Amino acid sequence: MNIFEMLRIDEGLRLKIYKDTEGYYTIGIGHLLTKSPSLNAAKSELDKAIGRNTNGVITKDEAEKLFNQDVDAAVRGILRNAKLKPVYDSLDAVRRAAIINMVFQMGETGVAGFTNSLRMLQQKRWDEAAVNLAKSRWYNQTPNRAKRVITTFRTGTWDAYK
Ligand SMILES: [Cl-]
Ligand SMILES: [Cl-]
Repeated sequence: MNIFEMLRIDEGLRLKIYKDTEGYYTIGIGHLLTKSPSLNAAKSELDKAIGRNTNGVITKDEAEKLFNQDVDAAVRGILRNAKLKPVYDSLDAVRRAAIINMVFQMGETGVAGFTNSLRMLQQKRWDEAAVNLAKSRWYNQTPNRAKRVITTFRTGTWDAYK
């Protein structure tokens, strides 16, 4: 298992514009298009992102391409972030995947906002961090996915995904 297969399980794959759990226009593997309510604003962003007139539909290859950019940007954002970098640096490879997953879903700002949990992860207090991570809107809104990520942090194995 690796970051790519992990996120592909959590986000799924859709070739036509859809609405995410929050109601925002998305496509492919969890690629947010816009928070705007306009389907037209969404198609416009889509065509801008792909470099062609898509009419709201893309191919598997195009979806995978957006996905490769997004994971890359996720990793680079963590490494540039003064709050995240130290945490990331301190973790083992499995747990690094867990924080990349959070960033991909909620953005760097969001994760950087989990101050207490980040401090607990850095100190390697696994059980305590898992408990604090669960007291969040994130956990309440997408409990099945949050549980998987949390278990990954608690155990340091890919069990939740097997
Ligand atoms: Cl883009
Ligand atoms: Cl969920």
